Formats: sequence, structure tokens, C-alpha cells
Amino acid sequence: IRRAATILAEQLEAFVDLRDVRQPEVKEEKPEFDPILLRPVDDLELTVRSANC
DNA sequence: ACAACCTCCTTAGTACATGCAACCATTATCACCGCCAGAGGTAAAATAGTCAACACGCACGGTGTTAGATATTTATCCCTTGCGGTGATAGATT
Repeated sequence: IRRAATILAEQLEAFVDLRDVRQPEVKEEKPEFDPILLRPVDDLELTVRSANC
């Protein structure tokens, strides 16, 4: 039975021990000079399976 | 001379508002058939070309080997649980 009653048993920690959970936003909107960043992987001199994935 | 009035005459002007569902037929009717148009047909040559031949030449895909990645296994680590000790809350007062 326990998993079949868990959305009623594990609904109790819900009211105490009161630390919680969440995710962010992290990027910027792109792009300008100097062209040190304005380059594809072509500029790196690296292998082919890397260049596929 | 006219006026409107008595009576049933007929005429004909209208009939509230919002919305949804359904599919689009019936006619017969000589169009004759004669002429000839530019105008349908097609042979022979322009506007130009097919695809088979023998060459040409290349791409692609499958079989083979290699690569490395991934999902497993293992084991480690931390973040979490639940209870407990005792916390300065909640809020009444200063």
C-alpha cells in the first residue's frame, strides 16, 4: 500500500520543516564586437565527433 | 346648390425578439444542317533536340573496422529525515 497512500501521508512535511525548491534564468541577449566571440567552432582546431555533437 | 349623414360596400395597411440545425432538385424545346472559316490536320524544316551509343567519371552506400560513448555496475558522499530539547515567539504591555 504505501505509494498508494503517499499523496496523503507525504502531504505532512508540507506544513513544517519549512525549506523549499526553485530554478533560475541565466543568459544574455547577444551580440557585438570585438570578433573574439563572433566565431563558430571552425576556429578551434578540434576533432569530428566533437564537431557533430 | 351643395353638404355630410344613414347604412353595410370593398379596399388594404400592419402583425415583437435572440439563436441553432440542413440538403440544394424541376422543365423540354425538332437547332435542325447548310456553309466555310482562318482553321484543323500533318507533312516537311524551322527552333534547334532527343537519348542511345560508347565512352566518360563520380557519388554514394554498405560492408568492414575502428572509436568512444554510455549505461551499467560499484561505492562513495551529502542532504535529509524524524524526534527532541527547549526555543523570544505571539502580542500584551511598558
